[PDB]
Amino acid sequence: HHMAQANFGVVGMAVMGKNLALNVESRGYTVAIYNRTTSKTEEVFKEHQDKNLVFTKTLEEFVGSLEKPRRIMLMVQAGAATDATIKSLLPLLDIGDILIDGGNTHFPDTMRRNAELADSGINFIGTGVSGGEKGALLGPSMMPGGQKEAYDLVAPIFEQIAAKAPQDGKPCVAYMGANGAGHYVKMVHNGIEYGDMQLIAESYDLLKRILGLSNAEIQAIFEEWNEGELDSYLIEITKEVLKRKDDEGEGYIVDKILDKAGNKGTGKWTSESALDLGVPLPLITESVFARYISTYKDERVKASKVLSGPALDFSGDKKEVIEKIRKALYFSKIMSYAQGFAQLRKASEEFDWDLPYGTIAQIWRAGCIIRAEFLQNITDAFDKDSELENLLLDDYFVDITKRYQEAVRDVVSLAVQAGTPIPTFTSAISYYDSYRSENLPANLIQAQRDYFGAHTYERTDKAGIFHYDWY
Amino acid sequence: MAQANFGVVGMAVMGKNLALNVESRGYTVAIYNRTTSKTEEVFKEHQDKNLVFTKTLEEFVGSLEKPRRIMLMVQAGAATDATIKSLLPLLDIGDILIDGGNTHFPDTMRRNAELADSGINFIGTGVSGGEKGALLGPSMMPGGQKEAYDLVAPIFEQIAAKAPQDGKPCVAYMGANGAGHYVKMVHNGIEYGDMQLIAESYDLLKRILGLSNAEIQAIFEEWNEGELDSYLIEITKEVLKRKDDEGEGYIVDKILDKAGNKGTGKWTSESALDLGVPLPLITESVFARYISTYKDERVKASKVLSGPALDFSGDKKEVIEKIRKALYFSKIMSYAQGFAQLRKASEEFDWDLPYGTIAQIWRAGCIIRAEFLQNITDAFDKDSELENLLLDDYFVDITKRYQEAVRDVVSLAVQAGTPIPTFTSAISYYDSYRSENLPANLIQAQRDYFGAHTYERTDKAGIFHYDWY
Ligand SMILES: Nc1ncnc2c1ncn2[C@@H]1O[C@@H](COP(=O)(O)OP(=O)(O)O)[C@@H](O)[C@H]1OP(=O)(O)O
Ligand SMILES: Nc1ncnc2c1ncn2[C@@H]1O[C@@H](COP(=O)(O)OP(=O)(O)O)[C@@H](O)[C@H]1OP(=O)(O)O
Ligand SMILES: O=C(NO)[C@H](O)[C@H](O)COP(=O)(O)O
Ligand SMILES: [Cl-]
Ligand SMILES: [Cl-]
Repeated sequence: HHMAQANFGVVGMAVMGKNLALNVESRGYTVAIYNRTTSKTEEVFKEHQDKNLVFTKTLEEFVGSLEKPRRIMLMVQAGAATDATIKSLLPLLDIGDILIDGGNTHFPDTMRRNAELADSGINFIGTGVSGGEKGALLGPSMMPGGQKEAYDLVAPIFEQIAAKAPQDGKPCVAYMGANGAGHYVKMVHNGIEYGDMQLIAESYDLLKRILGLSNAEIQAIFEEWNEGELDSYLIEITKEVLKRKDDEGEGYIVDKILDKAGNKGTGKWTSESALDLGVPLPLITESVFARYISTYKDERVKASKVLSGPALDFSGDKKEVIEKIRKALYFSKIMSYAQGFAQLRKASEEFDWDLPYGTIAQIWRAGCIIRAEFLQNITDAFDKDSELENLLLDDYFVDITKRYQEAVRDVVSLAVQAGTPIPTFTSAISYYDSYRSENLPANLIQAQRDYFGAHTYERTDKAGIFHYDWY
Repeated sequence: MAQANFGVVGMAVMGKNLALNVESRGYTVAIYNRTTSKTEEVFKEHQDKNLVFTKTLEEFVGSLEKPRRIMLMVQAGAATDATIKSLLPLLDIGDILIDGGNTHFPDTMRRNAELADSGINFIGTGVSGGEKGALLGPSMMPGGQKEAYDLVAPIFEQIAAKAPQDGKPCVAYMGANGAGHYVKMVHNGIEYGDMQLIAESYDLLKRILGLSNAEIQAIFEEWNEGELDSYLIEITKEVLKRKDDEGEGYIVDKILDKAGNKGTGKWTSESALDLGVPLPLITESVFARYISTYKDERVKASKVLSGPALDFSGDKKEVIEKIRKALYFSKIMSYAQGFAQLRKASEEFDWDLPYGTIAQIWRAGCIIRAEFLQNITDAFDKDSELENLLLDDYFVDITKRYQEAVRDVVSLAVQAGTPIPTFTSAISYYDSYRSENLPANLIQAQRDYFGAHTYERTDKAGIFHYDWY
């Protein structure tokens, strides 16, 4: 009927896949659409009659409608549903065809699928897609990994549909590396997001609890902060939510939202990889635990009634302290990214990916929630030295930490004395102080392990493995 | 050769000592190790003991009286898997196989399911107390079929540490399948946490107060006489006495600050992430080990990154006491988190874990033996459904009285530039746990704004989405 007339195909007609299909079509392509439940495909086709969408009813029809080598983007429920969909497509495909997974997929699944399909001559591109539903329609940030030669055939469409960085128009997409490299980078993006949200939450909490600032006052502070080096979309969202009235009562909606952070699911993934890899990732991990502890609302309400803490009234200079919190925020953000890019470095070694670090920062500049102006300084760092082990060692970040650390320390002293919980700010300064310590007290830990366990140790003065007679 | 009442596989530090423990209780004990020369050493070094030297697995199995009791003390993972695989076909119905290693609990759960109808009794057990614990009396944490447990309970009780308080064996039934190995993992998590807190205390005493090893040795010694009375504090004051065996000065000073790990602390944090359990202190202590392995980077970074170069000008005695208070307070935070994890794991895997009993069997033969373990048991006696140790009267009191000193230690350390990831994590956890309201409301607003994720409200039931545009 429409045999081999479609340039590209999308499976999954929920909002994400639907929007991606419309995005690709709008760039001047005929797009085959498919969904397990046909009514949803029918609904998309009917409402977008003037677009070059090919309505297909079966997988056989879907596959038949596509030019070879076929380019097929899966936008289906992660896990079992993606494997079931892959399994359904496989008999119908030809050698050289290209499957693309745009779901929020756990990278080992992508690595497994990629290896299995390669045995059948089928290319597999696991792609991180950021920006949510609006990003899918208008321009996502994208992180593809898979066979390079297959990806080069997909790249022009991705570069067309991708978000364009507002500073230079560069598309927010690039090849990440083989197999699961793309979904790995997307995972780290999502960990980083968790960290950035907790850091802002701590800033808001300090302003509210210690300085006694109103929602309107706090809105104005974030606005002003966003005009400087902190310039980021999450801070923009923050000052936007602080404006809003409760839709079901007096005051502000933000004050009526129950303090139980959402979901579980996929947010732990970055932390779990860091643990597997021997990578220090304390900031993002504190952010995950901060969400978990918020879900323990009932216990916290009970605990608030029995446990004691300070009842301090702040008497210092508000303006001075606001600026100090601004410094602590940016410093702590720098700690989290340094840790996150160090994790990417280790993962790259472990999986042999040659991850393009500076480019990663470039493609995060638009079409994702963590977009922020300082991503440029991360790119400059890796432009200067692509083998940079850690961002903290780059001149630009060295200067910031030198000048900003004093403020962080003060902020930590103030918040801790006042009793306001700051797990990520405290973790930030602890990482800074650990990373720059030539000697850490892990010599004592090693002595203890050798004492009870005979685990042996290394010495400071000569090569070799040693065991002490403690008895 | 069916002379032997009990068999041990794995003749390294733990298995050798366990074998000798069992033999001392008036048994003849079969010994096996994959490298035969190791078995030969302990056989030769202990000819007065009733040990049976065996060189092959068929001989090992043959030397045991039926129903056979075989305990494995082998390297976790593939080593243990291959040993059990080689061993199973040699075994008879009614035989008992015990995995005493630090096996990742899911492996044990799988093993238990696979062996459920083989006629071979399987027990996965945690063993604590280190090399001397294995010899003189370990804490044991067995899981599996209750019927299987009952078969080994008598001999487990004989070899187990006995609590000094009441003489009770430091072994009890943990629960089905992998429960015992799960409890041991959490035990090690807590252990990592306390070891990092101790290292931070030592770092503060040495770097801020400028104290010598003898001075710090004496401090920990005095601390161990009070409520800080524990195995880890005891062995710290022992370690700090020792002189270098290959040169001048203290051995502790000649040990490279690169902490090793064999997976259990990592596995604890992984499980906490999986279960939705906030476990910041133990997890921070794992990352603290990780960052110590980045020695070359830290050496480079120390020459480039700047920080405070301040000189403590205050009263040393007062600050030492504040560190003591803070160390005890933070030790409590570590256990409270470990037990919160155990509660969530018990519910997830339907283990009905005996929290109070767990604290009891940790009273001896145990790396994490602490003075407040009885108060942990008292807390669970009072409320079997106790959600968190911090809600118990005994712990309410300590935190009330000690929280001020913690804030002072954190502030002093942070201004000085001395890294305290677990001390800061401890006060953060305390301040978060007691906050009726956290700033997660702002996070929920951001998520609804960007991704329509929805929220709950403070003032009414149901789920809501705001029209942000
Ligand atoms: N088991 C399965 N096999 C094949 N496709 C499946 C599937 N489970 C879910 N999907 C597809 O994947 C879904 C989208 O993934 P999702 O679960 O992330 O969506 P949403 O975010 O809207 O809940 C739907 O497109 C679904 O097809 P239907 O519209 O027919 O439900
Ligand atoms: N890959 C493997 N397969 C079978 N057994 C193994 C093994 N790796 C280790 N083991 C056994 O399990 C080990 C348990 O000790 P260990 O490895 O934790 O400490 P140590 O380094 O002191 O031997 C040893 O008993 C070992 O037997 P060998 O003496 O022959 O090494
Ligand atoms: O379980 C033990 N002792 O309690 C073992 O010594 C274990 O190896 C200690 O943990 P680690 O080696 O990961 O530090
Ligand atoms: Cl590939
Ligand atoms: Cl995003």
